[PDB]
Formats: sequence, C-alpha cells, structure tokens
Amino acid sequence: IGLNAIEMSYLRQSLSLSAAQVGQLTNHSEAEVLAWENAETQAPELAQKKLLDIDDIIEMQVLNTTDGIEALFKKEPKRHLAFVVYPTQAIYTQYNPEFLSSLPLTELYNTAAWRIKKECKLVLEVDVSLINLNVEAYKAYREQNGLSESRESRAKWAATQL
Amino acid sequence: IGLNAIEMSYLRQSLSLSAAQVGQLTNHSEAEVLAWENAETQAPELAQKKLLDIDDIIEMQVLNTTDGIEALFKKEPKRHLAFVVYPTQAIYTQYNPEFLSSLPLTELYNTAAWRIKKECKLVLEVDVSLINLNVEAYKAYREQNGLSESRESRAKWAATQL
Ligand SMILES: [Mg+2]
Ligand SMILES: [Mg+2]
Ligand SMILES: [Mg+2]
Ligand SMILES: [Mg+2]
Repeated sequence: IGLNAIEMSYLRQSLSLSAAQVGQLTNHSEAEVLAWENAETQAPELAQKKLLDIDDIIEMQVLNTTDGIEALFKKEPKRHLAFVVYPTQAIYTQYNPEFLSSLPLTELYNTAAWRIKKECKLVLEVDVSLINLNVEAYKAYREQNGLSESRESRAKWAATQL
Repeated sequence: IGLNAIEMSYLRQSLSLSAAQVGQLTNHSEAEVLAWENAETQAPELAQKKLLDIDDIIEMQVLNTTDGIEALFKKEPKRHLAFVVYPTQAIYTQYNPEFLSSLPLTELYNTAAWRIKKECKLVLEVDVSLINLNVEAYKAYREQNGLSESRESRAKWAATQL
C-alpha cells in the first residue's frame, strides 16, 4: 500500500528533513515535494522507497546500537553512556565517511541518536547523553592521552563529558 | 542537567513541532527556543518537562491504540484500516476537546497517528492509512446514513475513503 500525503509529510518530519532536503534525496523539486504533501499529486514510488529505506536504515541502527549496548552491559553494567553527535554537516561529513552513503545528512544521524537515547531509556534503563563533538577539546584530549583520531577515541573523550 | 541543546532540538523535531510552536507550548519566544537548541542557553526545566510529557502521552497512545487494533482483530477479520486525523488546528480543536489539555496541537495528534501506522505495520502486519477529516463530506455522510457525531462515526466515514 502506497504512502499518501499526510504519511509522506509525517515520514519526512520523523526524519528531521526539510521538503527541499527530501527533494534533493529523491530527485524532485521542493515544490514537487510540497505538492505531494498537500495531496496535489501522488508521490512517485521511487520517492516513497527512498524515505522508507532511510527510516529502515535508522531503525536497524537503533536496534543494532541498543543490542551492542546491552551486550557490553553484560560485562560492564554502566547506566550512563555517551553517544557522539556532530556539530555541523561539514564536520559530520569529515568525521563519518562510513555513514554518508545511507545517511548523507547530519540530521539523519542526529535522528538515529535521539531514537537510540529513547530506546536505551525504555528497554535497558540506560541513560545515553548526546554529546556534540567539540573538536578543540577533543584534539587537546587526544594530545594528552597519545590517541589517534578514531571512533573509539571520540567515545573515550565523550565519556569524560558526562 | 536534564536535556541538552541537541536532545531538546531532536525531541522537538520528533514531535513535528516548529521552534515557534515549542515557544507557544512552553510560554517562551521562538528566539529563546532556537537559542537553547544552539546551546547558547539552557532550556528551563518546565519547558523540558512539557515536551517530555507530550512524548510520553503519544507513546502511550501508540501502544494502547495498536493493542486495541489487535484485540479488534481477535473478534473480526484483519483488514486495511483508516485512522482519522485533523487537517487544521481549528478542525482538530472542534472535534477533540478531550485531547486539547494534553496534546494541544494537531501536529502532535498527526505524530501519534504516524507512529501508530508504523507500529501496526511492524508488530501486527496490519495496514493503517491516515485520513484527514473533511468536515463537509463527513457531515453529508452522517446525514445520509443517520449517524450522530462521534469518533466511531468519523472512523466509518474515513473507511469510505480507502
Ligand atoms: Mg519530479
Ligand atoms: Mg530500496
Ligand atoms: Mg524497542
Ligand atoms: Mg502490547
């Protein structure tokens, strides 16, 4: 069953995307997106699939991350954890080459992060703080601890920000 | 403590609200909301609680509605369902006096509707389509079929749209 006007609008909003961003993602103009969100046209099936696929990707990330936290908790039962997020699109792109193909926009990663925070609270009773990467503080921390720039080093830094 | 800038921003966006709408809900200016979302200021405790309470109310509505749909289909055959939503603030207000103190804005009810559609599909493999109330058509439908104004009557009308 195809997605209608309201559904496409609320799918978009659940992803923290603007209409223009959806246009860019689906190869349509902002006006075309607004039209289908106003029921003035039916969204092309490829456009629907693109947004559904992104939501599916985020959902997998939420489940996978929560599973990871749970498995780690079985060895180290810490109930306060950091999850690193990125302050701007530019820094997101610079630091996260492996998310860009499926989640090219920092808004998408932030959306996943919020959903992970919510899920961990509900299912694991773990408090996940969303920690914006502070590049200067992070660099200075790496220099003090002889760390190279990696996801693991970002995490280690983030943990000090709780 | 409490919610930080990024957490408040993505909580807001998950509720499909503009910064101005958060301002209206929490009795602060739009500029103030944007300032806390950019970590220039801290969101007041009362503002955080308003949004978190709204999210909890929606979440309860999602679980209870989906469970209610499952029970319904223990008694009659599973079918593609319509779910009524309200296209303007005025229309939402007119038809939902009992939701207004808890979900004051129609965007919140739409958000609940979208989450219900998603949950029904994933957990029950049940298809739900969102249908905006059209006042003129609904009124004529009630007259033709001898129905009084009720949520059940709105739902019966919405099924004719599928
Ligand atoms: Mg087009
Ligand atoms: Mg696909
Ligand atoms: Mg879950
Ligand atoms: Mg249940």
